[PDB]
Amino acid sequence: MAMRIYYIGVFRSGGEKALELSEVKDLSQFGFFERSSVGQFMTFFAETVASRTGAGQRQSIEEGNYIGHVYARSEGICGVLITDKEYPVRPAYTLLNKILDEYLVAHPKEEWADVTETNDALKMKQLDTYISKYQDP
Repeated sequence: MAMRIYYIGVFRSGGEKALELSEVKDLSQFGFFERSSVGQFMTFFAETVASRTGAGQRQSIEEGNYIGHVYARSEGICGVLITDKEYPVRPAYTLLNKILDEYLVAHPKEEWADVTETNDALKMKQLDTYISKYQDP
């Protein structure tokens, strides 16, 4: 029923492991008490599936009751959506392509290709909106 999106993030596919450049979550579905551990899980889960994903590869990893939709583009970045196990796939993949197309336009490669960490100029504000908007397709 309630097909939610708990996380959306953009990573830079690197060697060691992907670097999260911009992220947003929606933990309003959990208790105020555990929104700390749940958040931590999301971050770790997102990074884990971003590092596992090769360039030009799209996959959906199942972890418990969540699903990590991830797509690593050739240009070097990788999008990750952590939604409910039964969140509609097609809509999910369409959002990843939207986020990735827009991010690649907004932040040229030289802005994040060689950064040890992320910064404000590498953040994507539209996410704040996309995570709420695309809830329950």
